[PDB]
Amino acid sequence: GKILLLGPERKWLRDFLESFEDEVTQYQDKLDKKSAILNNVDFIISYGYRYIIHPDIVERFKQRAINLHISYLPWNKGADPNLWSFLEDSPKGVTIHYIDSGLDTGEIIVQREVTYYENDTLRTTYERLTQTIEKLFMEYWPLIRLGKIRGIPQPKGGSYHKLKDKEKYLYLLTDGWDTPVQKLIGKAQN
Ligand SMILES: CC(=O)N[C@H]1[C@@H](OP(=O)(O)OP(=O)(O)OC[C@H]2O[C@@H](n3ccc(=O)[nH]c3=O)[C@H](O)[C@@H]2O)O[C@@H](C)[C@H](N)[C@@H]1O
Repeated sequence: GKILLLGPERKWLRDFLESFEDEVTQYQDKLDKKSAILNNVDFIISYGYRYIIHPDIVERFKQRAINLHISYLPWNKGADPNLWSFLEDSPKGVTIHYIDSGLDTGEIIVQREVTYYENDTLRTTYERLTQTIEKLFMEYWPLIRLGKIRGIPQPKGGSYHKLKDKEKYLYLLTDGWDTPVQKLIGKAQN
């Protein structure tokens, strides 16, 4: 098969996908719906892609497109999920889901709660989320690749953010991603 990776190039992920004897191409810029990049692609994986996939592409790749999203869906769809999970004191974790129209709303394939600890920062929690989802993907991709797996419908509810929603809270992040999370818990509530 031919896999299209949307998002940044990552050596471990290229090597993993290629170990199954699949053909792997990667792209991280805006993807026009008639682009030849999609010619003969059999499966789409997005991880870290910063553009919304065109609906015509989504429908064309029904049940052949997944997204690796570092939130516990349905909470924190969209942008900066790790940050919002502390600002809004929400469930924390990672989710692999089929891509459907709209913004991180598709069927859940598997998810995992990720805990945080005393002294964690936005950096340490983000890196933990990242390790969790990458191992989870490695565990499940053998099944996903063979269509040996289906999802369950993602419940409506949870939450959704856009990039600009965090602007009024940036002043709390005095150490950038090294800001301790304890300082942020629930700051967007009340
Ligand atoms: C709006 C958008 O398009 N988002 C991308 C993606 O973005 P991302 O790939 O995860 O990078 P982000 O911009 O969040 O961070 C860049 C770097 O800053 C560091 N960092 C950041 C935040 C944090 O809490 N702690 C921390 O340490 C770390 O090194 C990280 O790599 O997020 C996905 C969930 C979206 N599905 C989408 O794909």
